[PDB]
Amino acid sequence: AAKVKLTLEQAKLPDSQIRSAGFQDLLVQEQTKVQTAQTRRIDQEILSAGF
Amino acid sequence: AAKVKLTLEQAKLPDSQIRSAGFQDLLVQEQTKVQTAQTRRIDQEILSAGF
Repeated sequence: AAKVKLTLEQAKLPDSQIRSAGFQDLLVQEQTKVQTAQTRRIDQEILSAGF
Repeated sequence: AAKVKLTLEQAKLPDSQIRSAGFQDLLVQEQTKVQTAQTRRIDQEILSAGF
């Protein structure tokens, strides 16, 4: 029965919690980082052209 | 039955969630980083030529 409770808790919390949190965080951070990288590339190109 | 629920949750969340999120994030970040590296190389070459 103790082992059963181990299984119950591990199934309930870890899988779904990690899925939701990791998916949302990774997607948002990846989109923001891609946009920031594009903006930095544009700014570096502008500075190089001015130079 | 508890073990069954463990299996169900682990299969449903982890595989598909990791697949989608990692694929999208890695592809976007890699493309942005490649573009930024190319732009930085161009800017460094311009600065070196000016020097």
